[PDB]
Amino acid sequence: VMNVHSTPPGIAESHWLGNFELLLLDNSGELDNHSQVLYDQIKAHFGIDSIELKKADSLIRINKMKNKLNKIRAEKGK
Amino acid sequence: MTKQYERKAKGGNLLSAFELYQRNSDKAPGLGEMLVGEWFEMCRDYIQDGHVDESGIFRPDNAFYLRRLTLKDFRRFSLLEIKLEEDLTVIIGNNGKGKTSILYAIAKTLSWFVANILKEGGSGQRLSEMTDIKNDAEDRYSDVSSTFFFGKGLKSVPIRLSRSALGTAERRDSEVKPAKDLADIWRVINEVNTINLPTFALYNVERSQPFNRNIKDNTGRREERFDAYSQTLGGAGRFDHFVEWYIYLHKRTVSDISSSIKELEQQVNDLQRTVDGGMVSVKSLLEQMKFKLSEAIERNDAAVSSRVLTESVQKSIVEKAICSVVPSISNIWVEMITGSDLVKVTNDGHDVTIDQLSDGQRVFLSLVADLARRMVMLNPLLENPLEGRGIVLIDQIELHLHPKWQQEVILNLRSAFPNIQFIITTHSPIVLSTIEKRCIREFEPNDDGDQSFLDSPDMQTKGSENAQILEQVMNVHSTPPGIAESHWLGNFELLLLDNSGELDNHSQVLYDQIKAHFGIDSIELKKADSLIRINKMKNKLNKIRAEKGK
Amino acid sequence: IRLSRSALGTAERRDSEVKPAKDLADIWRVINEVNTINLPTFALYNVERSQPFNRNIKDNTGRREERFDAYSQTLGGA
Ligand SMILES: Nc1ncnc2c1ncn2[C@@H]1O[C@H](COP(=O)(O)OP(=O)(O)O)[C@@H](O)[C@H]1O
Repeated sequence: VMNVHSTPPGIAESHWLGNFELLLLDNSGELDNHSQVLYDQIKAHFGIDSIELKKADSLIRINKMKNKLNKIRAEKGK
Repeated sequence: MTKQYERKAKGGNLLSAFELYQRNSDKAPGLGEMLVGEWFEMCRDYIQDGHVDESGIFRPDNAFYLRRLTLKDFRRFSLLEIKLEEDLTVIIGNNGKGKTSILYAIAKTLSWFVANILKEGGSGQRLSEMTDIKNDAEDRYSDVSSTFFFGKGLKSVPIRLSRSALGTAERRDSEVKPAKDLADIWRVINEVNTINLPTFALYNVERSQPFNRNIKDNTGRREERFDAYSQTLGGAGRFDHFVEWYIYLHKRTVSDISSSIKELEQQVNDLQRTVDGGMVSVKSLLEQMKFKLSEAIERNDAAVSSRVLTESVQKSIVEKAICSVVPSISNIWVEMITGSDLVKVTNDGHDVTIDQLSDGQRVFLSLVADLARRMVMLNPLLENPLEGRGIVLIDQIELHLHPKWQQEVILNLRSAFPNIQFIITTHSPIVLSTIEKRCIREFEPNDDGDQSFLDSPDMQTKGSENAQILEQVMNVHSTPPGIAESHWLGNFELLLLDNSGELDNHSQVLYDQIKAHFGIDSIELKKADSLIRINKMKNKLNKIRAEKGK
Repeated sequence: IRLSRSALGTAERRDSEVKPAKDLADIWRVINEVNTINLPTFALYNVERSQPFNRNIKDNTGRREERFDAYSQTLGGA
């Protein structure tokens, strides 16, 4: 109705969750050095009880899961 | 006497150094010029020292800001204490929980600084004896305390404004001497040699006056340097004074002194040669302009000796400050219409005038313009006068502002005025989303005034969702509890929980009315569908587990 | 009802068609005179409100009990 972003766009910390996703997808759903650095930054800024870390760890767990799936599939698909 | 004073002054203390300078001001001159000059030039350098950081912003070596505020029996507070952030502090809470009282007390504290900067031995405002004293208070008096910080030399500059009620049977006195000392240093150092002075401004909710297009003619008081202290801690900033000052700057830019002193000299050269033979009657009654030539020489040396900025530079600085903070204002200038001079602005490509502005753009414009004018007048020795010291109190920063403008009201203000300590109160989570958690002091919803600390939230508000800040910090539900249709999703969840998961008659009726009200593709219907699918999957898991074994 | 105004310094002026409102208010007022009737309430609350309030109004000239005082400054904004 009001045409306003729920999360402010001018704050660099607001794009961190999306910028995370990409890092985990730019790789193959898996944590690496820079993605771990970004996750540590999200931990330090938002905190443990924050929803942002909840979604970040949900993404981490899921992408670690759709890759064990992919594994059990490409192995049998050759 | 001076033996330990000299050692303490060399250690980085300007109270002892100022005492030495004052004691050596009235001593024998000539031989003692260097001795007193050392103290003067290291007290002045204490105020004027600073560098330009990697961002290109001048940072004073000794920042000035308020550190601690204590309110004893002041209004609804029994004993309240605040630790204020050096750069930005935001006070949030429900209606009638303080906030305005805190800013009011800080303003009454800063009034002593302003008054003693203006006049020798000046006196500031004092707490009211009718409404500032807490009701049902057995002490029957209130006091407010401040702990300003002005660098390593002055780590704490106490002030205590006190006030006793009617027939309190004893009178409490304000200890406001450390403010007098610091402001005496500021004033006398400025008198001997021009120095940058702090700006103390308060912006109450009483800044929404509808503007007057009739401008008092420039009598000569608005371009005086110590007019930025005129009604500065009085609620609304003087926007009429800004309009007069801006029009005066425009006139002095389009006229200048390079094309006025030469014409006066030419007139004198012609008249004197004409009256060379005699008949001085044409010079007796024309001696007024020959004396006004010297009068123009006066009031001009102060413009070059004090290192004050050029009128065009001040106008450009104020224009850049105004356009870069107000989202709608693109350009501001003075135009001559029917002879009279008026200020016109650019709102989204249109060229309306000031009194055609809305209540949201005009109030923000007046705030920013007043602050910029005060900084420009009070900081003539800086390349960017907006990077100067000061304490600015703003009540309800989001006043008359759309949520779109609230996402960028803090960044713009803190980028235009980097070195000013902003102490603001807010009622919106959109403003809080752009502010760090450490900068917020919150009143708990269940607070009767006995609490003695304002604390920061336990969630990082910066960069968070509106709903999260509204729920965890402001403690208001995402859906209005007074609306019946807002509890339909929760009822649907309960109905799906108590049943086996299949849509029975009641759940089907609830789903039908939810779809009818919110819509076919609303978020509520999508949530209902996701719950339906997840309960189907849960039942499938349970069935698989049951079929695996008993 | 139409309220019209021509710009300053324009030779041709535009009139306002306010007769029907006058007729309706004449009905209200004349009927009220003969037999008291309930009258409509028209109020405007602009931004001009929220000014400080001190009890400085003693000789305020006008009589607040008088029924038609409910229309005094009722559309001023405050
Ligand atoms: N002298 C007093 N004694 C007791 N309570 C007072 C006194 N003066 C004001 N209050 C209370 O303190 C509050 C002042 O409101 P205010 O400071 O403007 O809060 P907010 O800015 O959050 O709206 C009100 O709730 C008022 O009832």
